[PDB]
Amino acid sequence: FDRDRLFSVVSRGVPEELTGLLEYLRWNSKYLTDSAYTEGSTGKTCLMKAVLNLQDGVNACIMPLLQIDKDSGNPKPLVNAQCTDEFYQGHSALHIAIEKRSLQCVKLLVENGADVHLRACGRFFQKHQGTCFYFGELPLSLAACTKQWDVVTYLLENPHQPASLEATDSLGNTVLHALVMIADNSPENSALVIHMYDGLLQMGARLCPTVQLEEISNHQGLTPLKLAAKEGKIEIFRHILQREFSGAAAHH
Repeated sequence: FDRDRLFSVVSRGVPEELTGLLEYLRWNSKYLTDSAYTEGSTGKTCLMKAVLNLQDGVNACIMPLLQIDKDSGNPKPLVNAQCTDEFYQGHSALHIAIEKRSLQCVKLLVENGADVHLRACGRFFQKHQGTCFYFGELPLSLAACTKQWDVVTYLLENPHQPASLEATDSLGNTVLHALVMIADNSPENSALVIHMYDGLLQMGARLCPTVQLEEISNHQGLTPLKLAAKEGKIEIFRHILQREFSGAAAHH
């Protein structure tokens, strides 16, 4: 049951065609995370391939793949495999499910042991000069930047592995810093970014009541307010001030 066959089956989404895979793995002491079953250059797995081929948010090969991986006795769970090349380093199936805008797939991955804090940190995902795909590296931060409120709340609230609002990326950026980084003057985008920022804070009020999320400094010692100023994001800067003063006045 070779890699070519496997990648074909999972791309077409026909789980009946996985019959015999488990037995093959078990007879030959192989796992789906082995180099024989990944694309050499990137470490792309059959699970990543499956999530890349969602249709209406689903791929009926996903749960069977997870189940075969578990039954194969794999000590390095397929669900948490990450890309290995310089460009995609750290990208996981969970990241792809979020990129594909599939809450259903997110839930399936999370219920089956997906690590919600894996960092997509390769060059494609870094802050650099010009147009970036920087979203703060973290599944929560990705879901927030791509404006996926239902994914955000699920990541925060799920009983399996809740994502931490305090988690930071390779820059020391929280989701709040990531949002500042993608703020711009698109009136559409700006409103959505600000409402996401507020919704996260409201969630944090309940989920981590004693933590001042807006006081967390990144690797350059910048809070989201100071970052907004530095990056020239005037609208969110003003919003952050307005929040601070309205919050103090409400408490006073």
